[PDB]
Amino acid sequence: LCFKLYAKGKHEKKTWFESRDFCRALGGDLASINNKEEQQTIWRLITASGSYHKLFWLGLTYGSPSEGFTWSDGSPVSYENWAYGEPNNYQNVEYCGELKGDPTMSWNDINCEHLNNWICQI
Ligand SMILES: C[C@@H]1O[C@@H](O[C@H]2[C@H](O[C@H]3[C@H](O)[C@@H](O)[C@H](O)O[C@@H]3CO)O[C@H](CO)[C@H](O)[C@@H]2O)[C@@H](O)[C@H](O)[C@@H]1O
Ligand SMILES: [Ca+2]
Repeated sequence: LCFKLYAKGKHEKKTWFESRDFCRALGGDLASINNKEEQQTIWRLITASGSYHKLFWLGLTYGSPSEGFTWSDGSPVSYENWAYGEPNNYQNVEYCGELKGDPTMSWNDINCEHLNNWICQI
């Protein structure tokens, strides 16, 4: 699968659901990061575009209380790269996952209605 970053204009950020719909409209989905190689591919996409210091929706979304986080594309949640302290379900309203697009490439749970950049896979 090919990844593509979407860091558009200031008023062009999207909720998690809007981002998922955008990627699905192109025949793909929000990006799942299944291992370190895929993480590196995305990090180099960030360096290549110069789209530094941005946050991006990934395909992380909460399932049932039993299962916790899942990937929107159905991939297993094998690899995890949560930032320290995450996921923390801050104020009980955080059911989607974002990537901090810095060298650590760490993940944070955040409210799904937050407006973010996003990363698709096709
Ligand atoms: C939502 C939060 O995101 C990260 O923490 C950031 C922090 O979130 C604030 C948020 O701006 C505010 O609306 C809420 O009421 O309190 C949160 C906790 O301080 O904001 C600071 C900037 O002030 C940084 O951007 C933090 O990264 C994440 O670390 C948390 O787990 C949580 O998902
Ligand atoms: Ca959080």
